Amino acid sequence: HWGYGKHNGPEHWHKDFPIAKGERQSPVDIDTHTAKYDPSLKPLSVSYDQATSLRILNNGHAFNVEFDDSQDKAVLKGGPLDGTYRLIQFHFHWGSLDGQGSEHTVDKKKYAAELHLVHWNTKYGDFCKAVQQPDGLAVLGIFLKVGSAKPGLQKVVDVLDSIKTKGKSADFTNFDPRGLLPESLDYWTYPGSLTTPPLLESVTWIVLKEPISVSSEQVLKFRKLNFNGEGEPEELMVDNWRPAQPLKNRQIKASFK
Ligand SMILES: Nc1ccc(/N=N/c2ccc(S(N)(=O)=O)cc2)cc1
Ligand SMILES: [Zn+2]
Repeated sequence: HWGYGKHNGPEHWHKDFPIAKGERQSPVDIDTHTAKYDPSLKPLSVSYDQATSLRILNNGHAFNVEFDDSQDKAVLKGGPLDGTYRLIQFHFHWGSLDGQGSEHTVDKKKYAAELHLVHWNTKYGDFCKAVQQPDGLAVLGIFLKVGSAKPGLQKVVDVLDSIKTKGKSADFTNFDPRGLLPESLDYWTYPGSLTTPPLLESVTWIVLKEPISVSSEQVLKFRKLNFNGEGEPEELMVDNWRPAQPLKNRQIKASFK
């Protein structure tokens, strides 16, 4: 029953998920002047050449593009990470207006949307075990600004009509997530959590400094999705983002000088 409305939104989540008020919750504001360059960080390696997309699903909170994670086909390594993290899915969070929609903020700036590429640590064997571990997941976060169109997003945009309502899925094979990345892999990193219930404190966040540009027409099509199921009253899928949470006893590290 959790969601993003007045009556089931982020201010209510703590009543069923008490970890909502925990010590390593996400997202956070990234204060760029306070974040410190870390020389101990190794080079970040995004290896998506053999990625195998399968399906796209409207789950009632966002849409997920799902991948075959039964082998090391699309992996994230290096940076703050020990070992190999396998891509399982990506999704977005976005706003009702271009001035909001991101989960992380940068010096309090909100972007129009945020892309999350979700990976699990292969030392734990599957996602279900990994999500219960403090180093179980790595989420690569990428900001979206409204400007020129992102060509590699268009195949996602054009399938959204077929998954308008909660519980609808469609085939989504042969999609290359490399087309969603910016040029630079400069990043900030900190230990955090899932940004939706169950809000588990199992995520190493890696947030790219360079946003990608998407067109107004592209984000407008995100906003035509529905939170509701088929034949229920229409509630547009907009503002599916959690606001920034207290940083508490954490340091945000930068990969770049
Ligand atoms: N049992 C269970 C149910 C739902 C789960 N959700 N996984 C999610 C995966 C990634 C995100 S996020 N927004 O990338 O932090 C948030 C949730 C995880 C485990
Ligand atoms: Zn997310």
